[PDB]
Amino acid sequence: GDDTALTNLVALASQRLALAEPVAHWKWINRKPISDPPREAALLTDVEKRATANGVDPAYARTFFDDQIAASKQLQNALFATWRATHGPEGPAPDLATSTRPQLDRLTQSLIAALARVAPLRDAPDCPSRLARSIANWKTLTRYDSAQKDALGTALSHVC
Amino acid sequence: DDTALTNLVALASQRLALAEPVAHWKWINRKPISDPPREAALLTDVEKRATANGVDPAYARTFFDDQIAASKQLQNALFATWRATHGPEGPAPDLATSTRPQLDRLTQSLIAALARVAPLRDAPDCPSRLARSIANWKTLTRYDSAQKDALGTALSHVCAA
Repeated sequence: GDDTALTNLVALASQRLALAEPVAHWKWINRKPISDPPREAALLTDVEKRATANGVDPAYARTFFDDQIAASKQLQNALFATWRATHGPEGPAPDLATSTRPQLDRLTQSLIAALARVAPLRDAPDCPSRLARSIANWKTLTRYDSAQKDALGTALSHVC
Repeated sequence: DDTALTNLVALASQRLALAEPVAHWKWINRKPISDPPREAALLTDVEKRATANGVDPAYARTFFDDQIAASKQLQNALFATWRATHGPEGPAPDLATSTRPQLDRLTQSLIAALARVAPLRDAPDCPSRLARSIANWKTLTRYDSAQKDALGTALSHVCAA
């Protein structure tokens, strides 16, 4: 049963990671930096607020979202290197402010709630085994590019 | 485990969420929500991919009939909302280079996800397990009622009953 809680956490982490490409696309075109320290710190404060409210350990949640932030930057920088080595993506980027950013904000709430269901299981002996099974079951469905699959590991590296 | 259903719900919801940028693009460009030749092409492709993946072609086709119905339901609900006030602020994501590639990837993920759900299609407790996954997911993501209603449409022929 708790397998589904891990499964949902994996799915929502992948979903948030998929928005890294349109972020990177928008920054690539507009020449804005991948690093945005005041926006990251604002996300981590909001995470601590929502965590405490939903009865989640804030340290657990801050760390998990450290990894969400780190996985996102990892994928964005890999896309920049690919685009430097060849060419940027054809077509305009979705508007960061009105299209992409609202989808990222919705996922903060979703991930907090998903994490609250996983949090009781976090110390269980079979947590890592069941998580790795959920991760492999997801990857064989969606079959994303290797750079995205790579950052998914970072995103989920402190669940257990 | 019930992870097969859980993954199916998540991907169906992911595909349904792309109906907003489809609707937004069509609202600016005044293109009709219904696109018979594009739909029929999609369902033809779904039947051919299902065979490759060992899924019953009619089961996959019906499931994608429901994905289309759910998308159009949501898009019409967004149009009704935008008519009452105004459309969205901000430009629409490009349908051809931004939204449709995401939709196309989900075709293969959904077909593979459906293949894992197939052995449960006639299981006596399939409907309640599905309904449980849907409710679990809705309480996580908290989309508007139009989208949540359309997600029910999208998953309405997963179980035989």
